[PDB]
Amino acid sequence: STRPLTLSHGSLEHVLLVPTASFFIASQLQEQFNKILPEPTEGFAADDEPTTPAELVGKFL
Amino acid sequence: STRPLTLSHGSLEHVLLVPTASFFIASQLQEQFNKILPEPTEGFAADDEPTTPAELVGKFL
Repeated sequence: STRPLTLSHGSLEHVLLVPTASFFIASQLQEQFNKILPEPTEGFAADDEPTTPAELVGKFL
Repeated sequence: STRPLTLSHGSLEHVLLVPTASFFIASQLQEQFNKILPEPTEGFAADDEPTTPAELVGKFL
């Protein structure tokens, strides 16, 4: 019994498979994480932001 | 333990229920399929493209 969570920023995203036992924890991290990083701009050249989906998971971790 | 894949083109899409055991195969088909067909144009009258979600699954098959 899993549940999808989409860690996303601009035009790239990663689908995270979150167990439903602890989703109320992970979904509140999703909102708190998606506000500190600035506004997306084509090329994603801003060093605070990820350029690739691999970097976005890194920024979350 | 299933996983959503969205076969999509323009304004119509079908959600495909892919088992997670073989998703690395199916997700690479999704990228290779979504590049050979041309750019969407309202009415979807182009014969290379689908007009209906039924045709889009047909084009994939």
